[PDB]
Amino acid sequence: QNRFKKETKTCSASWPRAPQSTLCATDRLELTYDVYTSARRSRTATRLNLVFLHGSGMSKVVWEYYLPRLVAADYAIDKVLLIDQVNHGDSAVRNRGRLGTNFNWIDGARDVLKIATCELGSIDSHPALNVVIGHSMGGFQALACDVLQPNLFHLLILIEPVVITRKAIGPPDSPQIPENLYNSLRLKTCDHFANESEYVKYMRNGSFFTNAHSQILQNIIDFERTKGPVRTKMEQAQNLLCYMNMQTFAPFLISNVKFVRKRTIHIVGARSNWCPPQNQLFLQKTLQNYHLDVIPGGSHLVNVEAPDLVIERINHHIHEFVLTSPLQSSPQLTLEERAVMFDRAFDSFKNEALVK
Amino acid sequence: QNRFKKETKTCSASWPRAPQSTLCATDRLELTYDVYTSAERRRSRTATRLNLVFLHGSGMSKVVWEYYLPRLVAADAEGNYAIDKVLLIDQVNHGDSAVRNRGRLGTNFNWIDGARDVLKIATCELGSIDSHPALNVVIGHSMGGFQALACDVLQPNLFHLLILIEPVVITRKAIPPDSPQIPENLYNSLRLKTCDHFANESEYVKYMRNGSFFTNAHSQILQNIIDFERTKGPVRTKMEQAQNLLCYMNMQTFAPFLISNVKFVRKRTIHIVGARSNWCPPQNQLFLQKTLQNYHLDVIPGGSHLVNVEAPDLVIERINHHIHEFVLTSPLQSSHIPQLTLEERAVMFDRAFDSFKNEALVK
Repeated sequence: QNRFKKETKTCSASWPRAPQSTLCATDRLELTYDVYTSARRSRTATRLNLVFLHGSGMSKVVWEYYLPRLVAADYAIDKVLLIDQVNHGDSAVRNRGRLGTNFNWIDGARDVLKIATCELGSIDSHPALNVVIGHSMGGFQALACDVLQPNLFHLLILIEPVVITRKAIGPPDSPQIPENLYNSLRLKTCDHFANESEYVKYMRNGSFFTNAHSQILQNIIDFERTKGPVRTKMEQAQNLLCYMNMQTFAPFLISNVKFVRKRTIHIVGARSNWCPPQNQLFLQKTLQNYHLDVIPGGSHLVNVEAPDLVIERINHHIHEFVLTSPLQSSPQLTLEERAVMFDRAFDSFKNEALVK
Repeated sequence: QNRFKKETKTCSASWPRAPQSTLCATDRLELTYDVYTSAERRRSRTATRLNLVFLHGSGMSKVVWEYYLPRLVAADAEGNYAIDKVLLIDQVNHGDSAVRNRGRLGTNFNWIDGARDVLKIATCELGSIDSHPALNVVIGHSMGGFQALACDVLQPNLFHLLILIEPVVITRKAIPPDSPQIPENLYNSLRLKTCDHFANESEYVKYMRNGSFFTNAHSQILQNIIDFERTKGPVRTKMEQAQNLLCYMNMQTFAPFLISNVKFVRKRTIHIVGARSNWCPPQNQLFLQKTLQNYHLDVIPGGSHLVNVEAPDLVIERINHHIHEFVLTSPLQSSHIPQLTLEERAVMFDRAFDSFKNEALVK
C-alpha cells in the first residue's frame, strides 16, 4: 500500500460505560486504531475523510484491501480511520484481563466518536466531507454515531447493518440468545490451537472466513496470529458476547433512526438470510434519505467475500455525493468586524423567527 | 464560603456543533467552570463520594448557585456519605464562557450541544479512579433542566439522580415544521427585561434592582448576580442581550429529539415546580409525569418560575431531602482497588461468562 502514510495510535476509551463492561469498576479500557494520511491539493479542494467500522468478530484489518482501490482524486481522500472496538483485534490485546461480559454497541459508537471527533477536528481538515462506512455491528454503530452527534458525518454507508433481529421461540429487555444459534456460533469462532498447521487449517476450512477474498483471508490469518500453540487476537467469549446482548441497546437506536437525516446507503447481499426482512424494511420506511444497493450473489459477509463489487458502490456514492454537495468556504477577522457580522446575522435570524 | 477549595478551570468546548453555533466555521468555542473540592478526604474507606453538577437557566450564570454551597447536605454520621465535588458550569454563551468566547458565537445555540459540553466537563472531572465509589447528581433549572435530561439520554451511565427545577421542555405553540419560531409579543417583552449596557454604575444597579428578571431574588443572590455580571464610565454585562434572546428563539430545532427520548431516562428524577408558575404550559409538566418511569413532584408553595433564586432556602430543603433518601436506598459500594493478576482475572471472567451464558440461553 503506497498511497497513504500509516500511523498506529492508541487512546483511552469512552467513559462511563454500561455496567460490567469491565471485569472491575476501577478498570479503564483502551482503543487502538490506524490513521492513514494522504501524501497538488488546491486552496478550494474538499478533504474526504473516511471512517471504517468492522463487523462482529472481525477487526480493522478487513478494510486494508480497500485502501488502494478507494475513490481516485478527481476532491481527494485526506484521512482514513480504521478502528478496532475495545474487544476486537489490537484493542482486545491491550485490554486483556479488563473486559467484562456487557459489551453494549452504543458504548462502541461513543468510542468511534471520541476518536473521529479528535482526528477530524483540526482547523487543518476544513473544508471537510466525512463518510462513515460500517458492516454488521459497525452499520448499527454508524447510525448510533449520527444519533449521538448529528454534525460529524455527511454520508452514511451501511453494509449488511444488523439492527432488527429475530425473536427466539421461547424483564422485557433482558439479554437473550437461542441455544441453536449459540451452539453454531461456538463451532465457528474458535480461538486456540495446538499449532500453526491446525491454526491455518481451521481458518481456511472451519472459520467464518473460508470464502473471503484470498488477499483478505490472508490478511486476517496474519493479523489474528499470536504466540507451539497459537491463540487468536479475537477471544471466543467476546465473539459470542457480541450476539448475546442486543435487547439491552437495540431499542434505543430503533427509536431514533427517524432522526438520521443524512444520505444513507444500504448495501446488502442478494443471498443474505442473516437478518430478517423486517430489518431492511424498517430502515427503508424510517430513513428520510435512503438508497438500496443489492450485490448480486452476495452473502452477509459480502464486504470480505466480494470486495471489488462493494468498492465500486462506495466509489459511486461518494462520487455522486461530492457533486451535489454545497460549497465549501476554504478569515483574519477583528473583534469589531465580528460584531458587525453578528448583528447582521442576528437581525436576519430575528426576522425569520418572529411571528407577528 | 469556608467548606470547599474553589478552583476555576477552562477547556475547549465539544465539537462538532450545530451549524452557525459560531460566527465562522474555523472558530472554536471554550467553556469556563468552577470546581469546588472537599477539604477533608475523616473520609472512611467505605464512604460514598457525592458529586453535584449544577446547570443554570436561560440568561443567568453559574453564580446563582453560590448561595447553595454552604447549605447543601451535611456529611451524615450514620448513612456514611459526603460531598466531594461540586461543579458549577457556564454554558458557552453565558457568564465567564461568554466573555472568553467574545466574537465567536453565532446565532444557533442548540441546547443538546450544551448538554454535550456538560458531559465533556463532567466526564473528565468525575472520571478519576480516585472518585470511586461515587454517586453523581445533576441539578438543573429551566434550560438546565432540559440539559440534565439530555445528558442522561446521550450518556446514561454518569448521573444516578436527576433534579429538575422548573425544567423547560414543552413550550407554547404561537398563534418547514421544525423551523425556529418566537411570538412577537414574547420577544418584545423579553427584550425589555434583558438589557446589557448602561450609561453608568448608578443606572446599572438601578435596572438590575428594578427592571431586570431578578428584582425579587434573595438579596444575597441578587447581589451575587450584580457583582458577577458587571464589566467595564459605561457598564456592560457578561450576559449579552442578543444571546439571551437567542436562548428563546430555537426550541423547535432540538426539543423534539429530547421529547422523543425521555422514555429512556430510567433514573430517579425529582421535578420541583413553583405553585404560581405559568411559564410553561400544563402539557410540559404532564408530559414529564407520564413519561419518566421513576418520578416525584414537589410543589414549592408561593413559588414562581425563578423559584431557584427567589426562594432558595425552600428548594435547598428539597434537594437535601431527596439526596438523603437516595443515598440510603442505594446499593453498596465496593470501595477497594483490587490488585488482581492476569491469571486471577481470567478465572473471574470465565466464571462471569458462564453465569451470563446461562441467563442468556433460550433452550
